[PDB]
Formats: sequence, C-alpha cells, structure tokens
Amino acid sequence: TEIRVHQGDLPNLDNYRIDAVAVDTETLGLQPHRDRLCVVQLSSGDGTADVIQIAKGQKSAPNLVRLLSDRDITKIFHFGRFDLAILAHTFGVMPDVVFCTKIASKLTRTYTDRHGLKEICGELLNVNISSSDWAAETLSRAQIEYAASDVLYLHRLKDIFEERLKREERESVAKACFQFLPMRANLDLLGWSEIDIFAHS
Amino acid sequence: TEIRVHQGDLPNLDNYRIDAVAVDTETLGLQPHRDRLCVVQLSSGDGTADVIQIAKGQKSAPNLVRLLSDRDITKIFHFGRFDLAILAHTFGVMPDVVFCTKIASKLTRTYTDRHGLKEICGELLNVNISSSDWAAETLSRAQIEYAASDVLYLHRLKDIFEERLKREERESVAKACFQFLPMRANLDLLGWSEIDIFAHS
Amino acid sequence: TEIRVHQGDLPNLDNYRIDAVAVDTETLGLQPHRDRLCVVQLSSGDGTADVIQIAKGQKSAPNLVRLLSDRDITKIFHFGRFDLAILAHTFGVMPDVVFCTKIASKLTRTYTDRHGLKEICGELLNVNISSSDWAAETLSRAQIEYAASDVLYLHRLKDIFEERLKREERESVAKACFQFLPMRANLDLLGWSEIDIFAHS
Amino acid sequence: TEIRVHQGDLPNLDNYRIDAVAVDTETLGLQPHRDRLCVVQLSSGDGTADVIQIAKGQKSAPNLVRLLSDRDITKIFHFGRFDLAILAHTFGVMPDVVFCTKIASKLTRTYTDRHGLKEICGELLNVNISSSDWAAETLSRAQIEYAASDVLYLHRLKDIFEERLKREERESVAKACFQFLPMRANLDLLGWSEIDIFAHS
Amino acid sequence: TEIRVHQGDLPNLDNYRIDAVAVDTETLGLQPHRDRLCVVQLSSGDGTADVIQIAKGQKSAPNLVRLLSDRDITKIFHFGRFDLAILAHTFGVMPDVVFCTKIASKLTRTYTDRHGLKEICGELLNVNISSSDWAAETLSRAQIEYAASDVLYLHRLKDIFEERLKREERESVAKACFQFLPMRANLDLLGWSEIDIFAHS
Amino acid sequence: TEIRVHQGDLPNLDNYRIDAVAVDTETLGLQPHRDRLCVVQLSSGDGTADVIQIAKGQKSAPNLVRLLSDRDITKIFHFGRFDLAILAHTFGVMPDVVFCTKIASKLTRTYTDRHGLKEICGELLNVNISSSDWAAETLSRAQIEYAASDVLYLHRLKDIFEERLKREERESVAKACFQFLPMRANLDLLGWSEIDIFAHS
Amino acid sequence: TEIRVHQGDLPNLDNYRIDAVAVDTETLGLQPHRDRLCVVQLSSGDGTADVIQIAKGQKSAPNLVRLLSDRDITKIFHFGRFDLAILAHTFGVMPDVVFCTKIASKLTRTYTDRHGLKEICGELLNVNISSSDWAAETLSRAQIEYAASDVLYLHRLKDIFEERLKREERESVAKACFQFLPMRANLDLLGWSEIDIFAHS
Amino acid sequence: TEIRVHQGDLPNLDNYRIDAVAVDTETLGLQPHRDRLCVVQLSSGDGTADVIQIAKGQKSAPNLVRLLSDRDITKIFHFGRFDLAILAHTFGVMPDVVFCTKIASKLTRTYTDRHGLKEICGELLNVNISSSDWAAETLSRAQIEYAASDVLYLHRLKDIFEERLKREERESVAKACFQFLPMRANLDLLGWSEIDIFAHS
Repeated sequence: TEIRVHQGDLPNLDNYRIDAVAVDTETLGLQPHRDRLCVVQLSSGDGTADVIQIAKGQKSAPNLVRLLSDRDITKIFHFGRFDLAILAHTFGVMPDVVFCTKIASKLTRTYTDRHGLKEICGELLNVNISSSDWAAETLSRAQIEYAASDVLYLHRLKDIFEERLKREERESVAKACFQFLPMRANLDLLGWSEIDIFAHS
Repeated sequence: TEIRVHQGDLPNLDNYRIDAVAVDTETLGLQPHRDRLCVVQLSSGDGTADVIQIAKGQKSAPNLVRLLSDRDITKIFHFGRFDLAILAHTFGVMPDVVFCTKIASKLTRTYTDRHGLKEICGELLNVNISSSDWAAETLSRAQIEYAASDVLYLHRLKDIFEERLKREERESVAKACFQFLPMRANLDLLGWSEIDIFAHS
Repeated sequence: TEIRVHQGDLPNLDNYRIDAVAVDTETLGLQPHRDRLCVVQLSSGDGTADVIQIAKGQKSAPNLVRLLSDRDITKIFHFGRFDLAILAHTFGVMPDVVFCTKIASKLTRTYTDRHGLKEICGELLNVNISSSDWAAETLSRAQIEYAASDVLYLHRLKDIFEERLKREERESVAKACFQFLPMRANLDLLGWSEIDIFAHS
Repeated sequence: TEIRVHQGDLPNLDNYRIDAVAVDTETLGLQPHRDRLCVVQLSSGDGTADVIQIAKGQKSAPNLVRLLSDRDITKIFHFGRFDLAILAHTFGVMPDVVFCTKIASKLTRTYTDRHGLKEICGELLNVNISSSDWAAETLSRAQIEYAASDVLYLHRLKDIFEERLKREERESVAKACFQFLPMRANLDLLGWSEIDIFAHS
Repeated sequence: TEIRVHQGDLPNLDNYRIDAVAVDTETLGLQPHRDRLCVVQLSSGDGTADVIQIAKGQKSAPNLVRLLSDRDITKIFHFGRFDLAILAHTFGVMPDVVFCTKIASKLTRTYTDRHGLKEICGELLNVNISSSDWAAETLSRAQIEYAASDVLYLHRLKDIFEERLKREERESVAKACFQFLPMRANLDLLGWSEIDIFAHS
Repeated sequence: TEIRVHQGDLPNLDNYRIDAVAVDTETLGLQPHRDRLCVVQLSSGDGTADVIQIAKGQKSAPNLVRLLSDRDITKIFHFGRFDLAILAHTFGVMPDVVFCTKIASKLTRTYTDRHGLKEICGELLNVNISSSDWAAETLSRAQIEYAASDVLYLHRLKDIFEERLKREERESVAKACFQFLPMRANLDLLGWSEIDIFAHS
Repeated sequence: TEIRVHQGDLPNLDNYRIDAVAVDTETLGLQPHRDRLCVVQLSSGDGTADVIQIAKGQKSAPNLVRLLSDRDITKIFHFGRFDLAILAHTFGVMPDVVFCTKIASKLTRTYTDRHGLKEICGELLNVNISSSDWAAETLSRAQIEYAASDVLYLHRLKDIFEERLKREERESVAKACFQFLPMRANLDLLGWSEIDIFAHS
Repeated sequence: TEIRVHQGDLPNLDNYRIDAVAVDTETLGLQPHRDRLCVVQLSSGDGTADVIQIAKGQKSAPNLVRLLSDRDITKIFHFGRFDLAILAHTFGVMPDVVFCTKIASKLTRTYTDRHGLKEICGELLNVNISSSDWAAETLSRAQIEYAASDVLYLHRLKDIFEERLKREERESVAKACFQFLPMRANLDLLGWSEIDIFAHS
C-alpha cells in the first residue's frame, strides 16, 4: 500500500486528473466549531492514497481546494454530511458534486439497518476494515494505515451502488438527495445540526 | 367569506391567472396508501376560497392538475410534505415550484418551538384560527368554513416570511429546501416516510 | 330515562326478544381475577336500560346467561375485550356473537387517534356523555344514570359503523376481528393479558 | 442435503402430495409495498428442499399457488404473519390453512422470552441453525444452504408443538389464533401493520 | 375551626387520652438529612387541630414523643412512610403502631390509580381539600388552615377504610403492611430510600 | 454429588431433622396462576440434594409440607418472593420462617448492583455456577445437576451473610424484611404482583 | 412605570452609580452562535427600567460594557448562565461579579421543583408576572412592558434570597457557585453547552 | 511493585515531600452517608504505592490529613468528585488544590465519549489496567495490587493532560473547574448529589 503523506497541501494535481475522487477527513471531534480538521485523505481509486496533515489555523490548501471546487470531478464520501461541513468550515468552499455511500446504502440495502462503512465493505467487497489523537505532530504508522483504509474502497462501492440504484429504479431519488446534501451540511454549520428540517415536529 | 364548492374539479381557471396559489387538502388520514384524498381547497389570496370535493376513485382533475403542473405559479402549502405526497399519489403529478410555511417558520422563528399554522397566524397576523368525516357526501357549513380557513392566510404569511428570510440572509437555504421538498414527498410515497434519509442513524 | 334496577338477574326476557342487545359492565377494577363484577347494564336500543346489581360470590344469572349464550342475538360492546373476559370469568359462558365499537372505530375513524366512547358519541351522534364504589349495597342516582349512559347509544353507533364499514369495504376485516375477539378475551383470562400474541416481539 | 433450485415456479407437484408443507420466503426487506419477494423455499419434511427464485414483476406461479390455495394442505411457517402478507401481495392468494411456530412457541414455551427459530431448534431438536442481496441473478451456495435451513425443521417442530399444546390443553386457543392469522396479515397489507387492533390504546 | 398553635411542644396531653391520633408534618423538603422538620399537626378527630412549630435544632418534644411512643394509641398518617422517617430522624423515636391511608387506598380503591389525599377525601367524604416557606417565624393564617386541613379528616377515612378492608377480606394484608411500614421508613433513613428492597432488580 | 430424585414427595424426613433447609423450585414460568410447579429441590447443607418431581394437578405433599410448615426450621431461598408464592399457590401453605439471600445481598453487598446467585456464589465462595422443559416426564442428567446446584450452596451463603449483617449492624432490618416477605408473596398471589405497595406512586 | 428606551447604548451612567444592577436580555433564540442579541434591559431597583435596542452587527456598547466590567457592581440575573454567554459573545466582555436567582432558588426553595421567575416572584413577593419578534425595528408597548417586567423585581428577590442563604447557612456554597458561573457560560460558548462537565457520565 | 500496607495512617511523610500526590479511595459503596471509607491509596509517582486500611469509626489520620490539607501539594484524582466527598465526610477536611483526570479528559479527549481510567491509560500510556469486600480485615494480594494500580499512573496522565490543555488553550477553563470541584463535592455531601446545580431544569 503506497500512502503519500503531505504537510498542508498536495504538491500538485498530477495524480488527480480523474472523474471521481474519494475523500475522507479526521478531526478532533464531531463539532466543527470546536474541533479542528486534522487530516484529509484522498484516493484516485488505484489502490494508493494521499494523507495530508492540516496545521492548526491553516486557512488555505490551493490544490486540495481546486479539487473540491472542480465541478467536473465527483467527490465520493461515506457520510459526506460531516466531511462537507468540516471542509467548508475550514477552507470556505463547499463542494457541490458529491456521492455519499451512506445515502446510497439507505436507498438500496433495505434488508438491513447497519449502514456503516465496515458492514458495507464486508458485504459488497469481502474486504475486512479494521480514540486517536489525530492532531499529533507525527502520525503513527497505524494511524496512517487506518486513515488510508477509509478511502481505498469508495470507488468500488460507488460502482456497485450505481448498479443497484439502476436495478431498483431509484437513480433520480439518489440524485436529488446528493444535490441537497451540501445544503444539509450548510444547515449543520448554521446551527440546525440537531434539527430534521423536514419533520412535522 | 365567499367559498365556492365544486364537485370533481374547478369549472375553469378564470380566477387563477396569478403568480401564486394557496393549496391545502383533507383526507381520511395520514397514510396516503390507505387514506384517500377527500377535499382540495384553493385560494388566490383575495379573501375567497374554492373547495373541491374529490370522489372515491377519481383519477383526473384537469384544471386543478394544470395549476399543479404550471411551473410559473408557486404553490403555497403549510407542511407541504404531506399535501404533495397525497396529491402526487392521487393524480400522478408532483408539483415542483413550492413554498412551505412550516420550513420557513423553522428557518426564521428560531425563538419558539411551536410551528403550527394556528401559532404562526396568531403571532404574525393577529388572526385567530379555530375528528371530522371529510368523505361525507354533503359537507357541513362548519366543515366548509374550517377547510377554507386553512388557505385564506397563506399569501400574507409567505410575504412576511420572505421579508424575514431576506433580513436574516437565509434565502438560499430556503430555496434549496423548497427545491428538495418534492423529492422528500416522493421518498415518503416510496416507503421511506419514517426515515430521515440524511441522518447518521 | 326509564332505568330498571334489578338484584341478581333479569325477572324475564320479555324486553329482549330482539336481534341485538347493548351490554356493559362495572367492576372493582381492571383485573378479573382480583376485581369482582358488580353491575351489568343492558339496553334493547329503545332508550331504556336495565341495571342489574351482581352480588358477591354470585355464580348464576339464568336470564342474563340465556341472552349471553343466544347465538341469534348480537351482543354490542364498547371495548368488549374486557367485558367478555369478566363475564366469562364470572358466569362461565363466553359470548360468541359480538360487535365492538372500539374495533369498528379503529377500522373506520382513521383520521383520529381518540377512540373512546365519549369522542365517538360526540362526533357521530352529537350526544354529550358525562372513582366510584360500584360494590355499594345501594347505588346512587348518579351512579345509575352514569351506568345507563354507557348502553343507551350503542345501537345507533353500530348502525353508523356498519354504514362506514360498507363504504370503505372493510366488512370482512371487521367480521374476522369480531370472530377472534372472544378468544382474545380467553387469552386474557388464561394469562396472556399483557401479551400481543401476534407481535414479532 | 438435496436442494432443488427453480426459476419462477415448481416444475410440477409430484413431491408435494402431502398433508403439510413447510414454507419460507426471502425478500428485499420488511415492507411488502416497497420490498419485492425474491425467493420462496419449500420442504415436504423429507430432508430435502426446493428453492424457487422469483423474478422482478412476476405475477403468477401456478404450481406454488395451487399449493398455497389447497385447503387440504397445512402451510407451516415461522412467523407466518410476514410470509402470508408478502405472498398475498405478490400472487394475490392468501393461504387460509396455516400453522405458525412463533405463535405455538408463545403459547407453550412460557418459561422463556426468546421465540426465534434458532432458539426453538436448539432447545427442541438439538439442531444448530447458522445482510444478503437475495435479488442477485445467481444465488451463492451459502445463500442456497441458508435458505434451505429455514424449512428443513418445521415439520419436526410442528409435531413437538402439537404434543405440548395437547399437554397444556391449549389446542383450541392455538386453532383460533391460526384461523385469525391470515386476517392479521391482511390488516398488515391494508395499512394497520403498526397497530395492535385489539389494544385499548 | 379551632386550631391551637404551639411553640416546641404540646402544653399537656389533656386532649389526647384517646385510642387514635391523626398526625402530619411539614418540612423544608423531601430529604430528611437536608430538610428539617418545621411543623407537626395533630388531631383527636373532634374537628379541632393542634399545630406545633418546631424550632431549628430542636431535639426534644416530650409530650409529642409520649404520644408517638404510646403503643396503646394508633398513629394515623397519609403516606406515613415519609412522616415516620422525618419524625424518627428529628426526635429519635420511631412509632410502631400506625395506620396509613395511602396503603389502605391501594388495598381497597382498586378501581382508580389516584391515591392522593384530595381524591380520597373527595370520593369518600364529599370534602373539598384545597411552595410555602414553612420555616417562617410566624405562619400565616392560610398556612395554619392548610396545615390543619391535613389531619381533620383522617379518623373518618380510617373508619371507612376499615369497613372496606373487612368487606374485601384484606385485613391481615393491611395489618402486615402497617407492621412493616416503620422498617420501610428506617430503610429510607439508612440509605435505601430509592430502592424497593423486595424487587428482583 | 448424590442427588436423590423422588416422585410426588419425600419418602420420609430422616434427612431433615435440622435447623435450616435450602429450598428452590422450577416451574413452567413466572406467573403462578398460569405456570405450574414442576420440581422442588431441597438440601440439608451436607453436599447432597433431593429433587422431587411434582405431578400435574398434585395438591398434597405431606412430608414436604411438614417441612414448609415447621416453624423450628428456617427455609433458605434465593429470591424467596417467587418460591413462596408458587409453593403457597400449589400446596396451600405459606412458610413463615425464611431467609432470603437476595434481600441479604441487597442489604450487605452495597458496592455492586449484581445480586444474582451466580455472582454471589462467585464472589463469596469461589464456586462457579453454570429454556428447559421442566415438565418433562423424565428429567435429563443435565437438568438434575442444574436443579441441584441451586440449593447446594445456600447454607454457606447464609452463614456469610449473617456475619456481614452483624458487622454492619443491619440484623434487625433484615429480620423485619424476612418477616414481611411471606406477605409480599401473598400480595403477589392476590393480584399486586406488579405493584410496590409502599411507593408514593 | 417609567421605561426609557435607547438605541445602541445608554446615554450615560448617571442612573447607575449603585452597588448592584439587574440585567436581562432578549435574543432571537437559545443558541448564541446563531441567534443574535436584540434587547438589553437594566434596572437600578428604583422601579424604573432602561430598554436598549441592540442593532444587527453591533460590536460595542461602551456605557453598558463599563457596567458589565465594573467589579464593584454586582450584576443580578435570573438564569445568568444564558445572559452571560450571549453578552460575552456579543461584546467580548464576560462579567465576573454576579448573582443568579435560579441558583439561589435551587439552594433555598428546596420544597419545590419550580424555579422559574414567575413562581419565585409569586411566592416571595405576591407579584404577578405575565413567541415575539424581538428584532423588530420598533418594539410594541406590550414588548417594552414585558421586557421591563423581567428586571423590576430582581433586587427584592436578591435581598430575600440573601436572608434565606444566611438562615440555612449556605452562603459559601452560593458564593462558590456564583464564582464558577461565568466559566460555566464560557464552557457553553466553547462548545460544551450540552455537557455537565462534573458528571461521571 | 513495592506496595506498603499500613493500618490507620502513614507512619511519617518522608516519602511525600513532593509537589503532587496521587490519591484514590475504596469504600463500601457510592453513598458516603451509608458506605464507609475502607482503604486510601497514595503514590508519589515513583512506581511505588502506599495502601492504608481505614478502621471502622476512625476519625483521624494526622499524616494523611496533613497531606490533604497542604496547599503546596496538588492532589491528583480520577473523578475526584467522589474521593473528595468521602474524604471530607470521613476526616472533616476538604482538599482545595486538586487535579482531576476525568475533567481533563472531558476537556481534551473530545474525539471520544469514553473517559474511564482504563481507556485513558490505554490510549495515552499503552498501559493495561485490569465486587470486592474492601472492609475485610486482611486484604488479599489481588486486592492490594488492584488498589495500587489506580494511583501508579496518575502523574504521567497529569503531565500529558497538561500538555494537551496548553495545546488547545483550555488551561484557564480547567483551572476554574478544578477550583470549583471541592464545592461540587460539598454540594454532594449536603444533599444535592443528584442535582446539576447549573442546569435550567
């Protein structure tokens, strides 16, 4: 497993002239206003990953932000509701072309109530996915391998979920959900993170 | 209060050459697959209302459906999530240009947890809004007046909510919510009515 | 309101050569093994009622039991699940031709969650229904009038519910529910009173 | 273990000239209106099973439906409330001569609160019973063996439960429950799937 | 209503040469270790009451304590579990001949779940019973009348409850409950106030 | 381990001329009115046990009942609240000299919330205690050994608990609890099994 | 009632050369990061009040901030946990000499669970205290009178609570609570608003 | 591991001329008014521990109390809220210079909800931490080693937590929390142990 670790930003976009990029983050916690972004991981789907350590107070990451802003490149997340929020809060750019494996699982794997990444990878790919101070100056090898494992499989999952969405004729539902997901993340940032805006009560 | 009661459909659209129409429904209950649409009420905002009794098994309402399908006319609902679902289930057309006073209340009246129509009308307009077999062949006068009261005030509420959304700079949030609302209703019809599709669990 | 009060049993069946009889009970509480039957009230639907005081330890009531056993006479209850249980526990005969207004309400009044007798009488008939030691040797006038009020309206409710069941095409569902209701009461007597026998868990 | 896999329907009824047949299903989920029937498994009790893959949109299965409709053949289920609902929804025929091992367990194994098939098979027979896309065009061997395991033991369980029902004198209770079970399934299909129709509230 | 207000103790026992005395207390709250006893009220059942203000730090009340210790005089409480605890904590003597109207209500008024003193007095006697700093140096007239109202009716209630306990043949159950009640209060003082000592868990 | 299995009753009391006997039961479930007594196990504390199979409908067991009635012999239970109830319901005699290890645990092992027999035996004695049709005509060896294991250790536990009750000065509390326990069991039989008779609500 | 309404800030501090000032706020909601401060009300305790409308985006209020920063002047709040948070978030200064009537009520009115301002004013002073867009450009007379009513009584309450704290010897407890309250508010601002920092879990 | 076991008190303070001491206790339970202090364990951080058995009724421990009272020595606890309460209740001295690893964890390990000592030691130090009658006259070796394990690591944890508090700029928050913690313990002793004194309700 080749994992390239960077400080601050990608050196260039030579490895990311592609149609879709897998994205994940690590933070100090679940609350973007308190808990800073510490790591961003990326994969092109070729079995390699980039792990970018984000410094305290860092406001810019131009190569990463070009990827996040490029409307011709789909950003793949698992539970992108969180990653979109923390990315937009940190760098000021909200991606608007996204695919979320958690929404896709809820729209296709209707025979189960377990939609976590480990269960999805286990069922769909027979891949076994295995408290950490992500703000440490030097990440451990175990940390780097764990961080990389979260992006290595998202392309294959997206392909399978696209097949299932076509099979059950739910493609337009998923498309509308993905179109709204960035605004759901914005609603989280604005103060409605605990509110289902569509519920009767 | 002039309330025009119709059987099946509007006679024509002479009163609805307008930019926005207030819409509400009455049904036999909260479950569109079991509980049929019984009444549709409309208002142009001029203080009059149309009350249309829908027959059992009725599949078409061409004048009403032209209004529901006309993209140049905004359909105003209170909690349109339900009305859109029952309308689409009954006539096969899902409106796609909508405004919902419940979403607007949740985005602007942040100082309260009561977002029902009675409280909104009381606070914003000083208007007092006051178990019924809506499938009865002949509706009572009390039924007709109650049914009309649900559409008589939606234009004024929409105007006030638009002022507040501009004041708090939440117009684009509301616009995205309204754009997604028809798909939220479709999700309800397809079997996800009890599921928040965006929740982590 | 003519209310005839009896000790032990009806004097004869001269007033009950009819197709359906309204039945209700009063007890010392909700648990038939602890809380004895104290009063049985009956009505033919003609606006009069019979109120029969049941003695402690009384094992037989032949005229009443003939009515309860007569398969040609429908016994009308509101929430007959309880009355059937206490009657069978007290006199050893379980009626098997019954109509229950609570089951009928749950099958027809789908637009509300309030299925109590007061709400049903209020909505369907515009009739206002208004801690009591029912084992007292002499019942008060208020007790007698309250006891009679529970049977005076069941015939009219049954007629309306039959119309609604026909309208919504749920007659065979109701018939099967009424056929099972005596066994639901037996299940209560045998020790499953707190168990939904059909639930997955 | 001989397991015969069929497409669409049984080829004939040569193996099912018997008094009782074990039946189970697999689906895309718990909601019959959204989640289609994918597999039906059958056993005569001789240690072999038939596994029938049901196609999307399939409306007819004449040999299977003859079995389901034959009043001289008892259909054995575990939690037949679900299987009856999905079968009736798919093929339009509701079986009316049934035996359910879950109801039988709740009526006889009163010393435990675990009524699942694994626990019943473990206790009564010392047999160890061990997220799956059941709509796959080709089922895996593990899927076929799991699907067969759900019907291989129902005859032996029915025999034991009949002995216990006789011992505790609960045969007529069980008979009435089995007679009502198809209507409980119909109630589920009609929209009362979340409602205990016999509860006070 | 003659209400005699005393400081510290009764002047003598001339009014309490009787077989049963009604007793109640007022405190600064529900926790005897934190919230001191402020008032003790007594009645002989003759329609008069004694209201004794207890000083901060007061350790002795000899006339009162003689009454509390006299085994020939039954102490009547409503929910004596609390009063016994606070009395024993304050003066070091636990009464051991008691009658509690709350236990009696739970053993006889099985047709209701409301066992408060107001409901009992309303049902059994047609008597209407109507945040207060009970440690105030001078009690208000409203305070004195309220304090007296809690003891004026306990004799009549005890008489009625004794009749009902005889009628339902529960006298020995009640006697055993009253015998254990002082130890239940001791258990409260020792630290088990939140624990049902007889529960399985 | 010598375990003597008997039908109906002990042959004689030659092994039970002792000051305390360990007692346990097995039944068809937790509800004495529905679930019959199937087995009674006894031990003198000498490392042997007697296992008595009780027949359906058996009304008498004279040697056992002499033991249960002998006021000079303490009956030791773990959670005697249940065993006393089922014994009194079956044979008509309620023991009145008892010791309960569950009450004792709750009064002494205040540093834990786990008061089950396995945990008590593990902590106090370093003894490892390891769905069963107890009404079977022939009990299995595993059943007999399990049934015996529930009485083999109660004498040693009683001795230790008596030491702890003396150490923490809670002997009189325990004595009062044991004196009330038979009436708690009677309250269960009379219909208050789900009610804490001493609670405020 | 003289109520002086100001825009932005007090004109001067001529009325506030005093030892204690009553303070309250109004906002657009309970979440300081989303819901802006709209009104600040002040009283010297002389029966008059100042009502200061705060503009959107206003960052400074020098006279008000001098009062908030003056360590020689005690700021009286009811539930100051919120007001301190919103004031510090808006103007950047956290008061550090405070008195809170809610903490005082919880430390002294131990005989009740209702600690709201209405109940406190009703009990202690016999004063009757009687959804509002507080961001409106012009406040209504009803709004102004309601806003003033929240500060008119805090001095009298503080005096009474100081008497009670002295009486029950809880002065040092209250002093430590008031000393920590500003840091509790800071914890709210930093992201622990939903966390009891002292709880075990 | 050198563990020195003492009766009553330390023999002298020769090993505790240090700036910080790790402290833990063992008791008979969670309620200081009922459950006595049984053991106090101390460590200087040098890998050795002192285990002091406290006798029933012991009121004084002069060397220990000098340590607890010495304002120049920081007392380190894990969840000191409890230990401070039981120590103050037993010896009458409340320490006022403290550090709590549970508060520190809640202020720094924001990426997890598990703040127990085992998880903290596992994550921060890679140290594996592994129902007991602590009032026994002779403690077992397993008891002594377990008791010592609770203090052996608190110095190292305090050092790491101080680094993290500096990194996230939360030092003054923690300092204020530690300053209030002794009064939180006093509030527990006075009767508010179940009350969050800062909550709105």
